[PDB]
Amino acid sequence: YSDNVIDIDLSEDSPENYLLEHAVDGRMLFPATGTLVLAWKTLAKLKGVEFEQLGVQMTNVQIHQALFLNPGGKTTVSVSVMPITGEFQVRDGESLISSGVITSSEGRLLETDQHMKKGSVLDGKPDKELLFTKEIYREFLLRGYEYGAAFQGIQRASLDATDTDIRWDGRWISYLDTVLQMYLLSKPGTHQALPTLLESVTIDPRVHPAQPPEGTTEFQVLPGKWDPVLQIAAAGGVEIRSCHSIRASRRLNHDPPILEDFAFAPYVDPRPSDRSAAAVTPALRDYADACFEFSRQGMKRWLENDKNNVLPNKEEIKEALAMANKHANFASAKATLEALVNNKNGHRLPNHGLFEMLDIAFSEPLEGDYWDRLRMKLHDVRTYLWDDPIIAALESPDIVKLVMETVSDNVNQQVMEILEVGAARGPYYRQAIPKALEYFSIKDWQYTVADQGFVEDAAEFPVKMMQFDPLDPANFPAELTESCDLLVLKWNLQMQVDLDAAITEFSKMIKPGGFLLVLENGTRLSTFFPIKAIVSASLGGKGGPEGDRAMGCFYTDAQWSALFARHGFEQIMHIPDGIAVSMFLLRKPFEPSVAPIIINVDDLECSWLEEVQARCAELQDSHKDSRLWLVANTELSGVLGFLRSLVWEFGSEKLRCIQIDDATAGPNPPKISADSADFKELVRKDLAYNVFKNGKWGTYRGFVISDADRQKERPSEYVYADWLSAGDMSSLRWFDSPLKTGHNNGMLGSKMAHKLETETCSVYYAGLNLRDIILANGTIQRDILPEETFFKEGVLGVEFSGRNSSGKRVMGLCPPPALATTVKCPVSSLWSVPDQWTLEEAATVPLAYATAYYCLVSEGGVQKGATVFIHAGASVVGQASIAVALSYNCEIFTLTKNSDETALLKSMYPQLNDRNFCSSEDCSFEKYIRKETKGSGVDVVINTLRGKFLKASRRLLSKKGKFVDIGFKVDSNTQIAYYTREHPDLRFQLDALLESQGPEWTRLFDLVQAGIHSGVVKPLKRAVYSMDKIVDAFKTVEAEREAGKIVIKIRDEERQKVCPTPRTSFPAIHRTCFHPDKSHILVGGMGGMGLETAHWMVLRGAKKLILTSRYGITTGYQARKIAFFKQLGVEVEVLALSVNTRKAADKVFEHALKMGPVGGIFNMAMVLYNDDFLKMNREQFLKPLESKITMTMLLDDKSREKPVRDTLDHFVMFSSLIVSGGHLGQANYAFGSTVLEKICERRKRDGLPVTTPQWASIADVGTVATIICRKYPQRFFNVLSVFDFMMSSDNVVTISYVLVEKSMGVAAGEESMVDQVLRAVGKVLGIKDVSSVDGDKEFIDMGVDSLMSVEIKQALERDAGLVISTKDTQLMTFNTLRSMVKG
Ligand SMILES: NC(=O)C1=CN([C@@H]2O[C@H](COP(=O)(O)OP(=O)(O)OC[C@H]3O[C@@H](n4cnc5c(N)ncnc54)[C@H](OP(=O)(O)O)[C@@H]3O)[C@@H](O)[C@H]2O)C=CC1
Ligand SMILES: *P(=O)(O)OCC(C)(C)[C@@H](O)C(=O)NCCC(=O)NCCSC(C)=O
Repeated sequence: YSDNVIDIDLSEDSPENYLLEHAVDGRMLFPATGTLVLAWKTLAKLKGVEFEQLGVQMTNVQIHQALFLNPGGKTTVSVSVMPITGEFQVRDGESLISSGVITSSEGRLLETDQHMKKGSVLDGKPDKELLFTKEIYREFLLRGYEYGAAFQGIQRASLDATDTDIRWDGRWISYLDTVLQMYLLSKPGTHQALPTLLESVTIDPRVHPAQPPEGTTEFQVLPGKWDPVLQIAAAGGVEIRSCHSIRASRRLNHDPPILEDFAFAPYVDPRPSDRSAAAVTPALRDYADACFEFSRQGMKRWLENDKNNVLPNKEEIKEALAMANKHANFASAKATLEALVNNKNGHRLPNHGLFEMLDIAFSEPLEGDYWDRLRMKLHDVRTYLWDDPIIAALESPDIVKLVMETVSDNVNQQVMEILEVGAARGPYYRQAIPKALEYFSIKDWQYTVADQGFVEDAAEFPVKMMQFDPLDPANFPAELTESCDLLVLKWNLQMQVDLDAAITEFSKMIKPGGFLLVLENGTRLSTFFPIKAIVSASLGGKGGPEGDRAMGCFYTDAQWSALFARHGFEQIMHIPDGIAVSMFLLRKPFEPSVAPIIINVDDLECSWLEEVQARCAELQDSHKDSRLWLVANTELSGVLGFLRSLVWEFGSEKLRCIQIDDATAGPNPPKISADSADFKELVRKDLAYNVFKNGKWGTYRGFVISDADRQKERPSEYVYADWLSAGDMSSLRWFDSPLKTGHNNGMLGSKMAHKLETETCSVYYAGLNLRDIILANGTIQRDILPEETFFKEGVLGVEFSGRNSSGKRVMGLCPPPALATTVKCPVSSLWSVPDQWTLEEAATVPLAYATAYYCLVSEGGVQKGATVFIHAGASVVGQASIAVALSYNCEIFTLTKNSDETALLKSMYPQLNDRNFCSSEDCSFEKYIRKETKGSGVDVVINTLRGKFLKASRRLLSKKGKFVDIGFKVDSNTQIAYYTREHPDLRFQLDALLESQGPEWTRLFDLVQAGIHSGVVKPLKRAVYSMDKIVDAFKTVEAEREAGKIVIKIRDEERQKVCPTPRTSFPAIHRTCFHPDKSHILVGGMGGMGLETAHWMVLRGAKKLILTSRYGITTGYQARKIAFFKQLGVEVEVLALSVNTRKAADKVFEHALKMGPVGGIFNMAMVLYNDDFLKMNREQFLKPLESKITMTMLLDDKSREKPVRDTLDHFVMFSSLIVSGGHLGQANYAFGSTVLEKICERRKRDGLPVTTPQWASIADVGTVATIICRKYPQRFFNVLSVFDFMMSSDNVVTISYVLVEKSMGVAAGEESMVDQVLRAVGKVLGIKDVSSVDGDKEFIDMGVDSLMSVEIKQALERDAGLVISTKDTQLMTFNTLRSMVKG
């Protein structure tokens, strides 16, 4: 000698550790079939039998939450099976994780006879007609389902996935999941579907084979079958009937990718159009002038009002006015600058810092204790100068990265040593680290700050503090000699009395081949002086041959150059920010002792491989002064990426580059040839990469693209409303609409059967219904809508009012998205606006009355004089129902929230009296309605309320009475009724009718048309919201705080009645779309990236694909996907040829033009031979070069002639990060990739479309099928998210790579529970740094969805003792979050 507390041991060697091998987007969930084996093992205990000798049949199994497993942890769950009836729970405390009805039995329970099949039907088939375990679980991985070797049961399957071979290893949770995978494998797609309701599961172990013999290694495989007629996935002694799932937002396993623009930047004196030029916008120029005037007059007032003579450096102050007037009221100065500050015209500098401290240094009363007193006030607002547009113009992320990386390319060590002497006055770590150094992956860095004392602001940075006087040479610690590769001198070499002595000592600290970074004032030297004399104590700087220091510290920019040049310093970069400070990157000259060796690389046929190979072999045998110079005087040449890869195996101490771009070379092309003039200048600087482009020497650098630029809005003619993140109403934006191509996305599958006639109408007003709010806020997934909308771009908006193609005014309902600026409305759904309604009023009529007629006349069959009960009389559907019922001469009973709604309805309908209204707050209407109707009941009920109001409404139904239920938020039991066909689902019927537009719709169309003519259909009261307030409008609909219709105003109605709509553009976010009438060539599109991106193009509009591969279809994965595209309605064609000759190119474009005009050319072909450079012969060096040189050039040629030039829209050439960072062994691949990018850059020069993605590592599909160069591989769904941005952008080459960290690895100190949960809860929301976000912003404002709310609530229980409700996690901030744990 409740009913079962079951514990799952997730330990190192526990038998249930395999449950960790079942994840979904990194998170580890408890399988949906684990609640069946838990109820089946609890009924067996209840019946006193072994669980493997009991035959059960679970029905209507539901899953309400998801247990979140955890490595090395114990999770408990309580099952409870009701003895007689058979109702079971899997409760996990007070929260339900699953439910259903388990009912054991003895007779036969299995419906399908698969339990008798013995052998496998997938025998003797070719390998191209079969899917193996590698290919089956590549498809699941793409959708987020990550299964380990334990859950990888399906060992083989057919192309249609009907027949499979399932491994039987004796683990039932694993086995059942491998049978549920059959249902998953039968619904190809790209979204992540989470099972929620298994209608009928039948497990019969009596017919199942026995447990495998102990120690077995060759587990037997049972045949499996999928039955689409009945939706039964049967295998062995298991049968899972109809299952249902819900789309779930895919979560990013890693941190967001780092997008960059691989662009050329000049070294010295960049022009305003160059990327290394200081970002001095006209507004900043005005501020610089504005601050100059305020400083100057404040300088003069200082002189006059200093009657106490308590102003130090007064002689220096006087000199400032002398220079200020030479290089040229106080209240007006404040007025002008204050106007600049207080203005909010969009053109607004990030902050106005220099003025504020100048004001603080001028507004201070001139009394005793001035010098020391004011020193403290400004030292308190020192940050204002540091973060100030005027100063942060030579420290913009572009320039800082250029300095740090260009130094890194030339430093021939593994650790980059930096030294910022004088980090207390002018800090550079706060800019160098977050903007340039944190992105380093191939090279390590070691920052070291130094000043007189402790640098307080450097406490939080990964720098090393050092104590030594910076402004006193001859005492600099001798241990600093040859200690740094880079020496930063931000506002330091101006405060040393003898700068001639200053750098002489500094030049000894730099390593041989090191650099000096110098940032000093060089212009408008009277602007920053008011706040310099009063800080600096010994303002006694001595002059020199270059002149006399301005005031006593500064040297003019042209005189800084003279000093360094005189002392033997080569200017590497001299970016002369023209407003104030100027930059100087200097390196000591290199004097070679052996003649450098130049080798021409121009040839694209690699006729130079042998010469380069021999010299490269002689590198590590010569002087330290021997250098190999690979040169090239052509735009098309892969020297820049080729050298990067050679350095990865030979070191950067002997390899140099020179490339001259002929197209952009200036009037005087550099004549680099052995003993030349220009060449000798390069040898002295000794820069690893020298590129002559746009007329100046420079280098290629990856400039970061801010996260805000990915959502930058640009004008677009056709736009539509969608959500950036599902389930968020605050994420609604306007995207580019596919209607710019003429057609509408989603013409695949069912939508291809109904060939409706459509009219292209220009939307003027769009009405918002409660159907849109229910979809936007995540209350209902987009899968509940008719299946014709599955592939549509959006699902928001149905009704509208605008002008058809002829200029006539119209209104009507169309399949979504009608919340756009152009719609293709079927001609059978278009009414005409009578010439008395404004288009604003017509936007309120169509759906409200179409639903009202459907409910009353079409579904309830209302008759004259019948009684009707309408819920929510104040709603737009409710107001329409009252109007229609009144026209039918009925007795109306309505529910109103408050008295204001009653007042509105009585005024709107004078017929209604107070007797016809009730209260929606409590269920007292049932008594009143039954009494007032004398017990006969109501003939029709239009029901929207739920719970006890729904039951009460049904009980008022007459003997014939009809119940029309149009509520959206149905209960789980009600939803199962819809699935079971027990009840009809009428809440998405207007949507269903509009897709078909059959006899049932035409009845409503005629009804509403007659209603308009007879005066019953009248416009409703409305509130108009501008397009940009779309988010605000949606919230107002959801709140239901006031009665009325909400219509978004797209355009302005013209005074005429038949007039063309003017062409105008709307701000919108990018959304790439492909013309369905054009043919897209995907060269090498049968690979891993090509097949999964071709799917992406199909969803976005493409319907004519030509996939070319060297061999054609050769595997079961390729044959299955091609079959999927063709079934959808795509006109695919696989060509088994290689485009390496003109004839092959002609063939490809003969087939392409046969399908239709060419509208896209992609090249994802790749053959890679990895080996050591010195062990490559020519035949092996040009292996990758065929697909990346011999292919792109031929494709480029055909994309320049007619008719391809005019019709072509996209020209994508996939590249690799090897061109930007280099890699070991793939020297040939680097040469091929670099030439490919130089071809793409040429196209951009001629104005042709071009896009060159540069990926680092792609996870789900590709050659990876983990951490390379400290770079994580991207999930493919994220690749296509940034790929979309790449196409809709102006740059040519974009770099996308995911960084493991910026040092997190081996770095942490969390301890208190009050912080342990924060990182967990912060991680759940996808916030890498919890403290970064606001401590008062509600979680729903961040976009807290469900599953993400479930995890937070479950995480609190698992991590602490808190038990909260999901209703609070969406209104429960970070500050209140931290309070609960402590309590
Ligand atoms: N880790 C990654 O996945 C990365 C990918 N990239 C780029 O992505 C692109 C594709 O990646 P992936 O798809 O994984 O490469 P795969 O090797 O996965 O597939 C490459 C495809 O190229 C096709 N191909 C090769 N040569 C030719 C040719 N001469 N004519 C026609 N087709 C050809 C092959 O078809 P067959 O097999 O029939 O010859 C093969 O299916 C490549 O260009 C690569 O540079 C960039 C960075 C990293
Ligand atoms: P919101 O949309 O309210 O979230 C509802 C959720 C939590 C998703 C719930 O309805 C649900 O279905 N939870 C997940 C069920 C589950 O256990 N799935 C995992 C096993 S199946 C597998 C392939 O993931």
